[PDB]
Amino acid sequence: RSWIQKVLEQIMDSPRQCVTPSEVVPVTVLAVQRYLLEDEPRDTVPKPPLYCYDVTISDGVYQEKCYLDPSLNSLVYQNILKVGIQMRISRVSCLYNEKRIGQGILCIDNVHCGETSDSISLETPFRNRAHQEKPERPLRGGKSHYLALWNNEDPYGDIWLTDKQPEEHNFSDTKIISLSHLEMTWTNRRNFPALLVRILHKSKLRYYGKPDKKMIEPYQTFLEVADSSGTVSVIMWNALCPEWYKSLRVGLVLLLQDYSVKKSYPFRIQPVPVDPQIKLISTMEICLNLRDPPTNIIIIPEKQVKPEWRLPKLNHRFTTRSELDDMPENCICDVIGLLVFVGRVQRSKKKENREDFWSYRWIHIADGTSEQPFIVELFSTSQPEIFENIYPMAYFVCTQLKVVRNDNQVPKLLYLTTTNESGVFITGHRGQPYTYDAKVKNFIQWIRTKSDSGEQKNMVIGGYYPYPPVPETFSKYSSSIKVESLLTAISEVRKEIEDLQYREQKRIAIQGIITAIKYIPHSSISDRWESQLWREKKFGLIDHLHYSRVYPESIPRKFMFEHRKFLSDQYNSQPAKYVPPEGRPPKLDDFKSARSLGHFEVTILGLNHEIAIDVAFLPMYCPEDIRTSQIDTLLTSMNYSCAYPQDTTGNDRLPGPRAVAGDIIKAATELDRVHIVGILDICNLGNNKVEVYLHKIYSP
Amino acid sequence: WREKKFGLIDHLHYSRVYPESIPRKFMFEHRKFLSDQYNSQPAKYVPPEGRPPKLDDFKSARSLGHFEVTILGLNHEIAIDVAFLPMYCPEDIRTSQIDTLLTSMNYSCAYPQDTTGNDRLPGPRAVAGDIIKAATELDRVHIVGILDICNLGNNKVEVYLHKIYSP
Amino acid sequence: PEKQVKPEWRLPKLNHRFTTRSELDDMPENCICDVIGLLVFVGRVQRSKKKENREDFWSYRWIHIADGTSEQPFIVELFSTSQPEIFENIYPMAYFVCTQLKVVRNDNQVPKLLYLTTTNESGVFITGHRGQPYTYDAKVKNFIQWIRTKSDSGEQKNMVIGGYYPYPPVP
DNA sequence: TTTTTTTTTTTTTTTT
Repeated sequence: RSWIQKVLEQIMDSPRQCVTPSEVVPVTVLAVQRYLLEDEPRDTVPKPPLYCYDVTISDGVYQEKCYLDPSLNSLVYQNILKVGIQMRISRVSCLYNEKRIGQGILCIDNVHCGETSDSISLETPFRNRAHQEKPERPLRGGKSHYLALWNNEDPYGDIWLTDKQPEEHNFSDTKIISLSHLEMTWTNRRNFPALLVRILHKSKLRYYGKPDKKMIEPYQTFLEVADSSGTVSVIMWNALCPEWYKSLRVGLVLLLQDYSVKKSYPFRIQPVPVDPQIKLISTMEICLNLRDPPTNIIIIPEKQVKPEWRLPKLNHRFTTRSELDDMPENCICDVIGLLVFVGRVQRSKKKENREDFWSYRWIHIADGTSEQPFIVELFSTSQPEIFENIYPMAYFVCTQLKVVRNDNQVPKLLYLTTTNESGVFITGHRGQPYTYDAKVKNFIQWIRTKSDSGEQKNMVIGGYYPYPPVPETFSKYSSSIKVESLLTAISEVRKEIEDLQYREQKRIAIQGIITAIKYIPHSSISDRWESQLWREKKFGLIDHLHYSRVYPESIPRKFMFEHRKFLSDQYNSQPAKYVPPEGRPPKLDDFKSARSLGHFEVTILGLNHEIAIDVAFLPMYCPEDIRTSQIDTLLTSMNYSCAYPQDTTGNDRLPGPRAVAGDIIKAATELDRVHIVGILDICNLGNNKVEVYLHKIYSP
Repeated sequence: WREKKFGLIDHLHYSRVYPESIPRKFMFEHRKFLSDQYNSQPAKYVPPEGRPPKLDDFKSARSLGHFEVTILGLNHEIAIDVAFLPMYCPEDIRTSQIDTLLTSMNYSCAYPQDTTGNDRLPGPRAVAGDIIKAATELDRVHIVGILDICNLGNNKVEVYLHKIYSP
Repeated sequence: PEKQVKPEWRLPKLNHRFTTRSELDDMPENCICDVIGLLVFVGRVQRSKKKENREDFWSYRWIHIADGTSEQPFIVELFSTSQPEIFENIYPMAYFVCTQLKVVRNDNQVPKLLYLTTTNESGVFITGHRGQPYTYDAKVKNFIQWIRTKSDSGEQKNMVIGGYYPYPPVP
């Protein structure tokens, strides 16, 4: 028999009772689906976690979906409870979903997540066939739905339908009034007639679901649509995004018929159209709510489009690196280029809610117009299939990129960022979606010229990439940070490390003195230096923090199209559901390191000589940068270009890695008893793998 | 019940049968009194004409009594005491015009009419025993109860069980 | 009060590890147990100096509790359990019940030593006729049955009180 | 005592 069935029979007739199971045999996790925790008593002092998770264990005989007790949510937060792990259940309890007629829900009250399972069989049947239903929904609570395991803007599950194709509708007997006319007469007329518009901007999803509120699929997406008489902001309400979101895209002629015109929202701004001729309507807004007969939205095909209507054409503000160099800040633009680098999918905490996160990742889009790549801060645009599976050597096109500039720092910062109404599309060979635009044709011409010339731009994927480089002087660094939180204590650092969540990144500043720096030939005369101060105070340290370890996934690795899937999966966000690995995968140490140096280990003794720490120094600058003076100092972590070397062909005479390592060690030795201000980078790679890499050493 | 009767987080008590919820045989003489008892609340006051009889001195139209059914929650945390007011008569049980003894309506959906003599089936005492037995059968069976809630003015709200769907 | 006790709380029931002399003969040392028997001897209330403070003392006295399960009596080292009314006024021919008795054993000596000792959380209760506080336990019922059998058989166990009784015998 | 941010809302009259 199966441990699942044994436990179920053991605790089936004692609902909501904590019962240690008779026998504990490891079970295999196969999925972790997240959803909102609702219908629980929030009066409790430890406010219930905002979200709860369902774990789909398997026992070799049957696989059953379990509801993890929210008290254990920290395990999923730190990615300890992965997919395909050998967890052992120490406590179990039953629970009946009164909103449904089914069986008990095995509740995992206590667990001991272990190691990976060598036998991950997804062919096992489901003990409770209700669990194996086509629409994958949460165990508890009416018509509940699942959210993306990490962020709230990524569509996830099966409710997100993608089967809305154009339909031929005859417009005879239809009025299709102009948007300006509607703006004039939306406060008097009763039956708002039809509208023929074209989507010009599609924005990310917005999850406004709150606990203990009678809300069903609380999603809203903002669409800007334009006709021959202006443009308006169209908003899709809950229960409509699931059916239409994955299908609606920019450039689709829609026929909205039964809508609701409201006064518009003052806390949300309407993006300016690419073509200024389009008159902007700001006093009006169109709300699309799900209706009984699904006719409120119709995707009119292009073939039916008549020039007589003169519908506005989807334009684009495509920009090239050279042009971007001359564009003021906050000047929206579009970028088409070749992905020559992709970074980890890091996460940041929303400033509004402490339990929500943004998923972002840095990518160096590049073109033939300049020698520097577009640095784009790619936040999730509710396009997980493209965002998660993005790889170098791909023609990438984003839609709405706000320009961000900072000239105070000596390394002038010029990186683009994705806006709310942005979009991501991967292009293939000649411009697939945007061939007509001349800039796309020029980019394709450059691609062909490079291909026939035998030149290939260097490619990288993943790694430790703290793009924003701290300024050259601590005063300028602190000009933005508050005085009370500017610095921390070497002792308090431990809590900072222990507070981060999956891929949450943090930057802290610590006051101390470099005591001993050691060089670790990383890839496959003096490498260690010790300070007399260290030899004296090493025996009187209260707590010597040891975080000078570099993980294999923090080393950027040169991309290889053949191992594309493996390389991508080694740096994406943790998948929600297990998927068996094709054949055997290679070793993450089997790929060449895009870096060009070995990592050092820096020991810092606090100003009071009581506490110490061991950070790891991971410079990303090549010796050519040293020779041409593209680095503020040898103790920094980035060259000014903030980009990896391209087709390195000039290291024949330049000092080798060992010479640069000796220079770095000597520079560190120059700071013997000097109170320096280190800038550390704390990133938690999940599964209790927190990397603490040094960024900059601000000397007096 | 004896095991989980004391650990209940909440216990609803809606097992009251208000006197105006029992159908009552119509007497032509107290026409206005009965109609005003079973019609919508007047807007303006109208003084009563004499002393009308109490509603509890009129013969009921129901053969059986009424039970107090307790429905424990599936999680053994919340209990509700609904009331049961079966409309069916012994004749219905004799000719089998009731789906089950725990149903509040008969197949005819009409009170006994032009009925002269009913002694074939035991009166409205043994039928109560049969209903109690039917409830006893479902000792620990998960069932679904269809409650018919109706607000009878003031703070009087009636919660009367309609049907007990067995697995 | 017990009357207010509801069975749904499922409060734990006061159990007891009642033991008989024959069973105690097979119990390892430091194995706490409970004893119910008939007091067939009581010794002086001797005193011993606390090892912590030189000016404090322990009040203890040896008693030979006995039952019908064996021919040898429970030798119990009864230290004071903050029950002076019972400890001071203990007499033979009384059904005696202690609560937490640690077993003490010494096999090095030829006269194998097997005597129980009162622990910190121990307790003393004198019982009357049929088990007054602990009637329900089957061992108490067996002890009462033996008492009645002895009474109706005209047999009375010899009784003693006080005297010079250095229990622990030197090897 | 401490403690912040977010959106959600459907519908049968007028003619002068």
